Amino acid sequence: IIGGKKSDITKEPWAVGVLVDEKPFCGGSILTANFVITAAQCVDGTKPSDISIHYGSSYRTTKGTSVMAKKIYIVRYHPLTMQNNYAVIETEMPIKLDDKTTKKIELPSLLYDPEPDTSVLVSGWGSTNFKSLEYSGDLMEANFTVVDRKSCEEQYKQIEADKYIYDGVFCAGGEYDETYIGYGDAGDPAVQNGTLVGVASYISSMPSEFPSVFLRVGYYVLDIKDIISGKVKPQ
Ligand SMILES: [Zn+2]
Ligand SMILES: [Zn+2]
Ligand SMILES: [Zn+2]
Ligand SMILES: [Zn+2]
Ligand SMILES: [Zn+2]
Ligand SMILES: [Zn+2]
Ligand SMILES: [Zn+2]
Ligand SMILES: [Zn+2]
Repeated sequence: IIGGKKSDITKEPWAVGVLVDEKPFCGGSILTANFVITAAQCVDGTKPSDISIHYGSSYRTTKGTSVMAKKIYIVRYHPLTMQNNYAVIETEMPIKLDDKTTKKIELPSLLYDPEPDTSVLVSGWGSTNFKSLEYSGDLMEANFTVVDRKSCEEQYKQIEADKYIYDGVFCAGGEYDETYIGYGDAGDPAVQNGTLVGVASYISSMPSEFPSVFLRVGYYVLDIKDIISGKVKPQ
């Protein structure tokens, strides 16, 4: 996270690390003791045994508990437009919730759409400046100001990138806050009123000065609940 500050896992006990064998780090969020949600770009086409979930720690890779993935659920991820950029990971063993450092985050109401000028709380271990691709050892947090979807699309259209902006995402941060999703921050939870309203995307082709992009969880709540009910085949 660029332009945030050092946090603590007790401030965002839903946040987890998603370690992917020989691939980029991502963040994630606890939905239930058995399910974690992250970005699709993190785990698309990756075997579950190559994926670890790191929970209950402020640190990126150490001092918590690690649990292997069992199944990966992807629902029509389109890497070209980054449409439907979410994945649900089922753990091999249950996550030990403790209402201190490890807690589930509630899903939002159907089609929830954060209002422009409101703020979402985002937390993760991605890069903390735009020159470095190195991850943060410490959990960082920031409030990202929500940018109107149309206005964000118009901005992205300037560099012909408007294809990344659609109803299934919302935009937050950017020049107004000087606050951005960094490399490694894909999958980071975005929280509003004690519910998970967004899941961070990372668009490698995008420079700074544009708002960051977040999966609109509301748009996909039926899909998330279908996955959790066992009504969706794993990858
Ligand atoms: Zn589709
Ligand atoms: Zn499609
Ligand atoms: Zn449009
Ligand atoms: Zn539109
Ligand atoms: Zn639209
Ligand atoms: Zn600037
Ligand atoms: Zn759907
Ligand atoms: Zn869908």
